[PDB]
Amino acid sequence: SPEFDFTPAELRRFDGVQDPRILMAINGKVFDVTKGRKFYGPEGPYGVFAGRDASRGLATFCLDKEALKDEYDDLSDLTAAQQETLSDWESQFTFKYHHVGKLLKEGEEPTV
Amino acid sequence: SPEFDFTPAELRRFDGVQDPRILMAINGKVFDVTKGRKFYGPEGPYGVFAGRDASRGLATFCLDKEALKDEYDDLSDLTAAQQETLSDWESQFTFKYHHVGKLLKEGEEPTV
Ligand code: HEM
Ligand code: HEM
Repeated sequence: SPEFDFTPAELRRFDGVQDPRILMAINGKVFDVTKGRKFYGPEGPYGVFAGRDASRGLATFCLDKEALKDEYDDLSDLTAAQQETLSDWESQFTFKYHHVGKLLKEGEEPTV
Repeated sequence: SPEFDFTPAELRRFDGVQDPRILMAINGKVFDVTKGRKFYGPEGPYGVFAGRDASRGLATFCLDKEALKDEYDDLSDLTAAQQETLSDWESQFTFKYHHVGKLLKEGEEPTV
């Protein structure tokens, strides 16, 4: 929590459609990617990640919507390589976008 | 069959490892992608497609290995958009690589 922590269910409405803001989680961190609407908007190539935990899709290079989990995604089955890929993506989003807070894991308590 | 048609089981060994040749199917067409070993070899980024029907992975933009089907993949559940993507990929492989023959669908008889 630099600002506010979210559960996955709480993140869903921030998809650029139900709310003009687009939030997206990568490796436990929620980013404000509203300025990247060309990517994450409803007509964007990566719109499947809007309001979602994008970790598994980014880590495995998979845009298939049916591959996204609805609630909590335990990433413990990712390979070493997929985990390294996920970390690379996290670094890029950290550089480019505002970090809003944590995506809470199941049972994890909020901060601030 | 410009040369030879394959079932998915017959295609498997052409992965650059069990055989130096790498064959790959896209939208029912088998291509010789041996010259693209930098992509499809065992250390390549797209090695998951070597000796496989790559149609679903290319169409849905998904490199996740567990998403590949082992035998015949009925593509009838792809979306209109995924089908258009698959066609785009087919055009590119047609331009770049040698077309060997058909990937036989289940029950489909060989030609020549
Ligand atoms: C042939 C396949 C792909 C190609 C050639 C490609 C190419 C690109 C290019 C050129 C950019 C930069 C866009 C720009 O700055 O205008 C980009 C950004 C990006 N790509 Fe792709 N991509 C592909 C597939 C994928 C897949 C499968 C994923 C995720 C599962 C993905 C996720 C992303 C993300 C998250 C960005 C960052 C956009 C941002 O700056 O926030 N891409 N890609
Ligand atoms: C951020 C994600 C991605 C980026 C930036 C990206 C970028 C690229 C680039 C730059 C090339 C040309 C390589 C060269 O000519 O040296 C390429 C080729 C290719 N990409 Fe990706 N890619 C991404 C993800 C994917 C995914 C998810 C798939 C498939 C599911 C994919 C499939 C392919 C294929 C089949 C080629 C053709 C190689 C050939 O010429 O046979 N890519 N990509």
